[PDB]
Amino acid sequence: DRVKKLINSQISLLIGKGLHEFDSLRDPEVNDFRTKMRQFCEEAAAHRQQLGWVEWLQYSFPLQLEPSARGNRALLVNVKFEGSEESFTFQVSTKDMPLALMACALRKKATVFRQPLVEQPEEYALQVNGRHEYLYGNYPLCHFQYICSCLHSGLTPHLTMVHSSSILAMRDEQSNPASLWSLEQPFSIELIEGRKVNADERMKLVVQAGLFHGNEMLCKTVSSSEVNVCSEPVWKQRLEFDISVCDLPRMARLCFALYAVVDCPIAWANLMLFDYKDQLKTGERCLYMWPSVLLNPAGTVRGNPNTESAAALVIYLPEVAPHPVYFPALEKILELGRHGERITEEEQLQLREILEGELYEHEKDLVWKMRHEVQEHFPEALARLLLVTKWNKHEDVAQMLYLLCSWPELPVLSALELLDFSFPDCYVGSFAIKSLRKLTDDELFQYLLQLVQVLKYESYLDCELTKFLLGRALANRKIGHFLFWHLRSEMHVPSVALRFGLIMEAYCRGSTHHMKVLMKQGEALSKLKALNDFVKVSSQKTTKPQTKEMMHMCMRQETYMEALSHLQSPLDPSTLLEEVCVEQCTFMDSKMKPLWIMYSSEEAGSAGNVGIIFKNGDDLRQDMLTLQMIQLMDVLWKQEGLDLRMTPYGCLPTGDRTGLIEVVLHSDTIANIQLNKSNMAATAAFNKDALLNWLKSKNPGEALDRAIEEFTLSCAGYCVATYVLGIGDRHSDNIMIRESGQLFHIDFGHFLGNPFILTYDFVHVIQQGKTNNSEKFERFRGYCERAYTILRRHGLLFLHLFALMRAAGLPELSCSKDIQYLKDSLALGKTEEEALKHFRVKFNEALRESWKTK
Ligand SMILES: COc1ncc(C2=CCOCC2)cc1NS(=O)(=O)c1cn(Cc2ccccc2)c(C)n1
Repeated sequence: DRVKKLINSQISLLIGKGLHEFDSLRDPEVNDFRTKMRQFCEEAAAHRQQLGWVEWLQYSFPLQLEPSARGNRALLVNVKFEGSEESFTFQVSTKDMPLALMACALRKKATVFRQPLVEQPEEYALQVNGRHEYLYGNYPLCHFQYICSCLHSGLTPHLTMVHSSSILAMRDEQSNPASLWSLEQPFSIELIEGRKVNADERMKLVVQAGLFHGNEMLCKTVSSSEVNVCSEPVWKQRLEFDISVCDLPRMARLCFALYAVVDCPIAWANLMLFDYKDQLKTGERCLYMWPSVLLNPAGTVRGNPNTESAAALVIYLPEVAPHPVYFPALEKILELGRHGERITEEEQLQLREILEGELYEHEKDLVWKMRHEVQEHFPEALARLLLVTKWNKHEDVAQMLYLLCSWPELPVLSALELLDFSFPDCYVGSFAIKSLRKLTDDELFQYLLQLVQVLKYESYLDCELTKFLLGRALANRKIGHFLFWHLRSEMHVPSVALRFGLIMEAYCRGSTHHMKVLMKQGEALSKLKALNDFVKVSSQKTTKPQTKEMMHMCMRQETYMEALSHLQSPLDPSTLLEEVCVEQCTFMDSKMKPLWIMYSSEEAGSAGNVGIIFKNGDDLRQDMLTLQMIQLMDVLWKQEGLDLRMTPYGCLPTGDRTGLIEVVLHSDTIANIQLNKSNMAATAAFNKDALLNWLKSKNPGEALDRAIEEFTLSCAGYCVATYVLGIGDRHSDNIMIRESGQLFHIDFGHFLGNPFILTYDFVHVIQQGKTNNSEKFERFRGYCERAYTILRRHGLLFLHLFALMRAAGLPELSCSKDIQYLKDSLALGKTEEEALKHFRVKFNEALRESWKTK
C-alpha cells in the first residue's frame, strides 16, 4: 500500500501520463492488458532475483562484442581491485582471455599482499573503469569493443576486479519490492449520423466505407448519398458489402472516410469487426474521427482521444445471430483446412522460376495449386503464397492456416518480411515472432527501432510482439533502456500514447530499479528543456558570450547541478554522465540554439570526458534512422573483414521535437578547418592543402600516414553510405573530421534522394598531397567497390527494414516511391556484374563533377 502508491506516482511521472487516465476509460481491453502484463512482468522480476551472478551480469551489463566476433599482438593493460587506490600495469596479448588477465592480477596482488589467495580468477569480473561495462566470458581480449577502441586510439585499458559478492550485493540493491461460417448474409451496417463536422456549406457530404485485411480490399468500397454540409449530418442509411459474414477474416477492419464534394477530405476512422476476445461486434458504436491531411486502412483502429473537438460518426453494427458469435478457434480452422487437394513436370519448373516481386493473375492460380510443393520445396516462399491467398474466402484461409501451422521456422530475414502490414493475419504474425525468437540480443537491438514501429500496425493491445519485446527488455537491461526511450519519445502522439504508455507501465512493474534510473534521466532532460528555453530567450536580446555566462549561472543552481549530474546516458546506458563541466558547456548559433553539455569522470579518466547535445525544436527521428543504417553498414562490413573506420554516433529522440546527440570529441567541420584562420598551425598557401595541413598538425611525423589511411577508409564508407541512402544537402559544415583522420557526416534531414558526391580537397588527402597518385586513389575506388557489393549481398535486409519504417510516419519515408531510391541505389533487380558496371559508371560520373573544381 505505502509503497504501491509511490511506485504508481513514480510510473505516472516517468511515462508522462497519470495511471488514473487509464482507469477513467473504464475499458475491459485496457484493464485485461494491465492485469495480464503486470503478472508477466512480475514473473520476470522474480526470475532475475534467482539468477546467478554471471547471468545477472549478462542482464545489467550485456557484452559489447566486435561484429566479427559475434556468432599474436602485445597489449598494455591497467588493473585495480574494487576499493584499492593502487593498480598494476602489465603486458597481455590480444589473444588472451579475461580469466588469464584476472589470474595474473590475482598473482600480482598475492605477491604484493605476501599471501597465497583463496579467491580464484573464476570468482571475478572485469569492470571497465567508471563505466557500466564489463569484460567476462571466454572471448579473447581483442573481441571486446572497449579493448578494440583502446588498441586503435592508442589508450591503455583501465579495468577493475569485481568479486562475485560485490556483483550479488549489487543485484540485491536493485531488487523489486515484496457459428460465423453458417452466416451467408452480406456484410451490412447503418450509417446513422455525423457530429461536430466542419466544412464548406456550398459543398455536400459523403461517407466512404471499405472492408480491409491489411491493405488488400476484402470487397468493393461503398459510398453513401450526398447530404448537405452541416455540424450534424443525418444519413440513417444501409451500406451492404459484396462479402458474406462467414467470409470475414479474424483481422477484418471496417474503414471510413468523411469528405466534402461539389474533392476535399475531412476525417478518417477505422475499427476491428471482432473485439480482443474474438466476439463479432454488435450495437451502436461512436467513431471519434481523426483529421485527414480516400480510405486509410493502415491508420489506427482506436478512436481520437480529443472527444470534445473531434468529429464523430455514429454507426449501428446489426445483430447477425440471436446468440454471441465468436471467430472459430484454431481447432475448428485446422479441421476445415486439413481436407483439400497431382502436378505436371512443366508446371513444376514454371513454379521453381516464379518462387526464385509482383506476379500475373494466372501465376497466382499456379502458386496456390502448388501450395504443398511451396511448403515442402520452397519454405522461404511463404510470403508470396500468403499474398496469393484469398483472405475473402474463409475456406482458402483455413487451407492456408493448415500449412502455416505445419510450416518450418524461417530465417530472421524472412520473419522480418512477415511483420509487414501486408501480412495482417494474427497466426502469420505469431509465426513470424516464433521465427524471430532466435534473434540474439545484438541482432534484436539492431532491428529494435523497426519492431517498435510494427507495434503501431497492431490491432489489439495484447499481442505476441508486445509479449516478445517485453520479455526481451526485462531479460536485457540495454534492450529495456532503448525500448523505454523509443516508446517514451512518442507519448505526445495521441494515436500511440495509450499502447506505448501501458507498455512502459508493464516494464516498470518488472523493473522498479530501472524505472528509478530512467526517472533520474527524465529529470535531467526536464532541466535541459528549461535551460534551452532560457538560452533561446536570453540570446535574442544579449550577445553569445553574455548568454553563455548566464547559462553557466543557471546550471550552477542546486536543482540543476543535482539533476544534470550522476546519470546514465540515455544515448548509451554503459556511459555514466558524472560531473558536468559547466565552463565547457555552450550552445549553437542555429534557430533552436542546441545546448552542448560536457561531462567528466574522476573514475573513468579520458573515457569519462563525454559531451551531449540537447536539441529542442527539431525532430530527430530521421537522423536516428540514418545513423542506425550507417551503423548496420559498418557491422555488415566488419563481418566481411572490412573496417572502414565509421563514426555512427548516438542520436536519440526523447520527447516532443526533443532529443540528444552524441558529441564526437576531437573533431571539427570541414568549414572551420577550411576557414584557414591566421595564427594557427594548419595555415595553407592553397585551400586544397588546409585539410592535409590540419591532419599533419594533429598527427606528427610517422602518425600522418595512419591519419591519411583513417581518412581514405572513412571517406570510402561515407561515399557509399550517402549514395546508397540518398543523403543530400551536403555542405562543408555538415561533413566533420576527427583528429585521428576519420571523416564523418552529420545532420541527416534529407535522405532517399530528397548523384554520387566526391571533393578534390578529399582527393588531395587520399593522394598524400600529390597531384597524380592513382595508386592511392584507385585503392580508395576499390574500398568503395568492396563496400558497395557487401551492401548489395544484404540489400534485402535494408529493404525489409526500410519497409517496416513506413509505420514511423516520416514525411520522407511513408509510401513505396521512397523505398524505390534504395531499389535503384542497391540495383537489386540486376546481377553483380551489371550492378558493379553501374557503380563504376556512377563513381566515374561523380568524378567528372569533382574534376570541374580541379
Ligand atoms: C542533426 O544535427 C546535429 N547532428 C550532429 C551533431 C554533432 C556534432 C559534433 O559531434 C557529432 C554530432 C550536431 C547537430 N546539431 S548542432 O546544432 O549541434 C550542429 C552543429 N553543426 C556544425 C558544428 C559541429 C561541430 C562543431 C561546430 C559546428 C551543425 C551543422 N549542426
